[PDB]
Amino acid sequence: CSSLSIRTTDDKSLFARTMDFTMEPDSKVIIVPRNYGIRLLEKENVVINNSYAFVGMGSTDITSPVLYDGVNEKGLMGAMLYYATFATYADEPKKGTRGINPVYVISQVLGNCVTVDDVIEKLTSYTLLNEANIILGFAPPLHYTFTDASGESIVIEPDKTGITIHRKTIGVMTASPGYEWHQTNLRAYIGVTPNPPQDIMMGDLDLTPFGQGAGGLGLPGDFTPSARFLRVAYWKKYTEKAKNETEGVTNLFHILSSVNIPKGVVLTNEGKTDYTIYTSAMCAQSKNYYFKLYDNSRISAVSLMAENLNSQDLITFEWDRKQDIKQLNQ
Amino acid sequence: CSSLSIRTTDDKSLFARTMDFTMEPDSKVIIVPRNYGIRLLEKENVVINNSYAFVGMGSTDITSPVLYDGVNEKGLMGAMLYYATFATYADEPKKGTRGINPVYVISQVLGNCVTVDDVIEKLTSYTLLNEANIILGFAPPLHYTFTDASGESIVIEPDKTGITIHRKTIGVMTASPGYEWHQTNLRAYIGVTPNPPQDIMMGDLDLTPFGQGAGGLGLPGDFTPSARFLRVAYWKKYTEKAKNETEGVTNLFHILSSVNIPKGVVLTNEGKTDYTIYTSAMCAQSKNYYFKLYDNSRISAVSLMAENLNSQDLITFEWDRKQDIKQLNQ
Amino acid sequence: CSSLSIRTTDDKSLFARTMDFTMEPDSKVIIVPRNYGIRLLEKENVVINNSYAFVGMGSTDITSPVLYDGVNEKGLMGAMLYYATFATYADEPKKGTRGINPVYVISQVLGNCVTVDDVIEKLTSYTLLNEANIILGFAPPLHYTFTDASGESIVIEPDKTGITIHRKTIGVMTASPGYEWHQTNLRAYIGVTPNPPQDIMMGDLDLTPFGQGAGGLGLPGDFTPSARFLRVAYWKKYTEKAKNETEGVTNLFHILSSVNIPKGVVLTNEGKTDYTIYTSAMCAQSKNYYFKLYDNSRISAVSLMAENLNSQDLITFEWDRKQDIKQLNQ
Amino acid sequence: CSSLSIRTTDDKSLFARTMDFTMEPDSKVIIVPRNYGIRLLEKENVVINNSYAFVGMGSTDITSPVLYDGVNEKGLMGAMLYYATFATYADEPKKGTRGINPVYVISQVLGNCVTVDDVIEKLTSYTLLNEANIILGFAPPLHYTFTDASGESIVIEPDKTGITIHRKTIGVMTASPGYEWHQTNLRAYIGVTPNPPQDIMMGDLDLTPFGQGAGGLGLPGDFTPSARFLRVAYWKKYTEKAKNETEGVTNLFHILSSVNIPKGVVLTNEGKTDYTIYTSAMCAQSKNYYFKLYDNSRISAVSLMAENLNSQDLITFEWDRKQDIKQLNQ
Ligand SMILES: [Cl-]
Ligand SMILES: [Cl-]
Ligand SMILES: [Cl-]
Ligand SMILES: [Cl-]
Repeated sequence: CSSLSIRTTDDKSLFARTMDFTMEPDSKVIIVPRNYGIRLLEKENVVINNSYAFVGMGSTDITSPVLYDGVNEKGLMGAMLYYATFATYADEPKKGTRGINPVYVISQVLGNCVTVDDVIEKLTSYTLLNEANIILGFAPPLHYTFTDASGESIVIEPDKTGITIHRKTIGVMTASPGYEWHQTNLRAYIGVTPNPPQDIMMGDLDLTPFGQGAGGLGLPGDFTPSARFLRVAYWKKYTEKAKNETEGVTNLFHILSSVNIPKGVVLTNEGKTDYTIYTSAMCAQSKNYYFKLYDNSRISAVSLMAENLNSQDLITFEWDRKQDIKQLNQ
Repeated sequence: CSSLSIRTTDDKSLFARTMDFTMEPDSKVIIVPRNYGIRLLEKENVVINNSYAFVGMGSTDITSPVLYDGVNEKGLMGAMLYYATFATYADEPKKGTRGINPVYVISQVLGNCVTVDDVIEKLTSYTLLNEANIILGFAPPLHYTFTDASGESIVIEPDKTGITIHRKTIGVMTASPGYEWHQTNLRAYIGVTPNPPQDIMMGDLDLTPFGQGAGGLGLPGDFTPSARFLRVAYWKKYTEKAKNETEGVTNLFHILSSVNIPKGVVLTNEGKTDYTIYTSAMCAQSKNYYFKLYDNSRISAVSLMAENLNSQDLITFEWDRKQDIKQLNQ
Repeated sequence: CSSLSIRTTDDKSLFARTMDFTMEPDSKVIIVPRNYGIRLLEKENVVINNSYAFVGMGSTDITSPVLYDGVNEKGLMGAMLYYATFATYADEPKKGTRGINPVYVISQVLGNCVTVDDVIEKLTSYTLLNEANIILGFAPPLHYTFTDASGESIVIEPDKTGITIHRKTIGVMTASPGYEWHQTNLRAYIGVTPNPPQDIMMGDLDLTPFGQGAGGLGLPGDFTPSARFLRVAYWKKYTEKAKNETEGVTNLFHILSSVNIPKGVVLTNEGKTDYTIYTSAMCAQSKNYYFKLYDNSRISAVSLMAENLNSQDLITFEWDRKQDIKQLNQ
Repeated sequence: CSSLSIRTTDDKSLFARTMDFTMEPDSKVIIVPRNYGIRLLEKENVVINNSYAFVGMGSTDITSPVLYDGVNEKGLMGAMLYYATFATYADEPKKGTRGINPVYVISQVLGNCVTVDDVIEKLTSYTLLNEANIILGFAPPLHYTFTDASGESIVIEPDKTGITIHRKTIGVMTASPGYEWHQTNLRAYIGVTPNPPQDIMMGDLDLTPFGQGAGGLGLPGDFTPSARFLRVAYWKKYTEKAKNETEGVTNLFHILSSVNIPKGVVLTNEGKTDYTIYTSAMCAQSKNYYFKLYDNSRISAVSLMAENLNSQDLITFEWDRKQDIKQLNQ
């Protein structure tokens, strides 16, 4: 997975992510209303009544809704992404905390926090535990990003030493290694720019670029988390600023096209195809959630505030996996 | 620009391209009917009557329709793409030939040819001339690709030495240098694969990848024509085969996502933004033409055979530059 | 600069480094005998008596010899290397420590320590201070590597948070960033191997490498400290094991050939050439010190033990900057 | 193998090469005197009298001396390097030519040519034949480079279409593909320079290089022939001009250190180590021949003109594989 946030010229914060994985568990757009109640652990029936309604992509396959990303009615945005070989969870909670299953972190935070500081305060009351789930069969190795209405972003990483918080980050996150490593890695690529290099001579030979784009020489094109981070970060820096919410969604999806993974192009060590199942964006000020799918390029949108946020039940929207082609003539 | 063709499992041939440029002159989908007539040179009133109707993207700003790419009623597909520093044209026709403006080549070929052999045979009675056009102010440096209904592809390059023809190619083309150079460059990257490298040790340190995608190590991520050719070619090789026409369009657009250029990421030496204006695909068997735009992710389609192919006038369809977002609620 | 250690199959440990800089202050091979004495600070009179004799490259331009690298009579080896933007020193010593000038660290450690644990204990007794020196005009930003006769290596980095010690490392060190960063970066390159990739097809086209060496695709060739680290580490991994001390020296100099910088190839932002001034190797068991220079490919050697270890003066050997070409005929 | 020529400030031309191979057939420095005579073919009796004496590295294991590279008494320099998958030889000579074994081309040309013009005229008189030899057991795939005393260089490549000649080249040659391919590939890397990139911001984060060297971002560091060509060419361009013959040798060897392959680092698909067996340089004006070996960094020199050029027998000099270490103690 890959993710970033941007700010528009009309003072709106937007966040977007690709979800890259090897299977499509039954996933849909889920609106969780206020006071629905969300479990902390799947093997215990302790429930936190959530203050806030929120909308995002997720699964209803276990006891409480598992949100992969989303935005709440107070403009807080966030996502869980993979963090293989780095994520570390405890067997028992630390003194003064309750255990939480890593897959309920987004649902719990979007249900209960407004600012990135709220999020940091909230997570001190919990210890992530090594609790499995039936969709995957194991606890996935995860890390977490949040962006609030102000545009401030944070990264939360369950490292071997404990929870590592990174404040006021560049608003880009992919997978392993840790955020500091990628932030440092950025420095090796500062020569990657939009501008062409000057012509040179070798002897009596004039040498000029083949066409355009030679300013990017040195940027990698593979789909490793470190390469994905570089592409999302550099193209976030150089893509034109979005003037409004629509341009924000459009631009986010253009930046993420450089990390969109076709089926077959990346295989796991077991030969499973790891691909971009969907791409989503969300806006803190409007509380609109947008998505497109591997099989459908047409962006769909769900407005959180359009619904009865005191509903008794979840409100869900199913994926349309048919390429939604506008016929201009028969 | 970047382009490729694929074959589906149900025996269809499709071809697609991105159009990368610094300005958007009035462009639209054009159907040219049979017996419309296409000029050879913009300054002379000699026309060739076209045997075949065709559809594609182009301009109606000069005397005859200028098609950037398209498919004809007999399944022939093709496109003109940039070829800077290589394209060479003459001031006067070679003896035995007529001159032709480089921008009229796709129109003439789609109007009169069925097979890739037909195209090769057809281009021998013409010399490309350095005639300007009002759309750009100069003759753009171009080379040409064609794929016929059988899936065979050719590249035609106006080199300093004369027209260079490559037959039965890999069905990928971007910009400069010439096709043999890119086909040779492929060999340097055969280690770019979907599969992860094996873990190693250094002393007592075990070293494993950060996540997935490390089989791609070495593939460049910049937008030079050589890097674009590599990415299209390798992702064409490893993306899952399309089962049908709709999977074809979807897969073509996923492979081209890797060479989709966001505005601001590539600047020319004049400071102009070079970005992916549209992405199109077309199918030899159905004669359907499909496109999406920088500002509009939803794919539209025009069927050539749905129209009156003996119509007197061009039939056109205008771009919809609004992001066509499906609203799932209210 | 770049550095590594290796172990031979006859149980010897060797260490080598390049010295890359923009000018050559008066440098030479220095033997410091036992009980000679070394200052901790230029501005204070305290002289620490050294228990052990040592040899290495260094300067005699300040009060006590400054060794850039070397080996002592107990087989402890070490070197100081650049650490730009990371090294940070204090104005005053911490409670219960003595201040030390960064450039006197190698002289103090070689003079008084045998194992890497000894080095770690010795350093707790000191605080590195921001004291300048006359050779450069400022306190240079440095980090340190040591390798004892057992072949265990450590890295000591004066970070913003305090002294960071890395134990039992891979025995490679260049410049910034920190050792943990580079050791993590190794993981992105585990696909760099001696073995060629298998042939592939694209359609009917068979693709095979140009020659040999394609297993290394992905490895960077520039002279940045991260690129230098990767090349030293991967080439350390795959270069044939040395069977004796002479092969050990030979192999070290071959591995470092991949990070040997010709004059003019790397300029600072003032346009000064940063080049490899010398390359040195040393062996814990023999106490031999070997070196070649930019202008002289012939390796020269100095034996520590051959000299009077109780000498009452330094013993120095001057550089021969003339290419030492053996004339095979008149 | 890798090769280049340079011109000194004092107007001397020098040429150098590495020899990279998987085995070391008995090789030495050979002076071939005038009128010694060189076979064209092993299976036919004709010996061609050589007008000129020459010196270089080679083999005496077959009928006539086989020189791998060398310089003649009129200042012509040249070498044969590998050209896998591209070299194409005939079964019979073309009408009007004599057949020649590919391994005898250097001896015949050095024995009889002065200028690159002469070399071209000479090669038009031959057809390279698919004749084997008892050193390898097969006709090795080869291509050839020559530099005359004026400093003009040519490349001669036995392609499938016939001999291809490239005149006044940049004075760099490695292995496959053909010279025009590599010369075009140089254009993709014109952004590889000695100078650092400017610092950038990302949000509030200031990004600066780790150290020095970041102008080189993009240059590959693997040992394939295309990567070796880029490193030799770019470092020939930016390495300071050699002021005299001795600096010329030193600089050539520094440039070639970037393509010096340690044993173990490159294996063939038959698991053989391909490594740099020797590195040689030669000077057209002095007719001095210089070399170092994998196991001995000290350069030896042979002067052609010092010998009796009308001697009846070869004059040879054996390799000294012992690392020739200057012992400084006394
Ligand atoms: Cl281009
Ligand atoms: Cl990943
Ligand atoms: Cl090779
Ligand atoms: Cl550095």
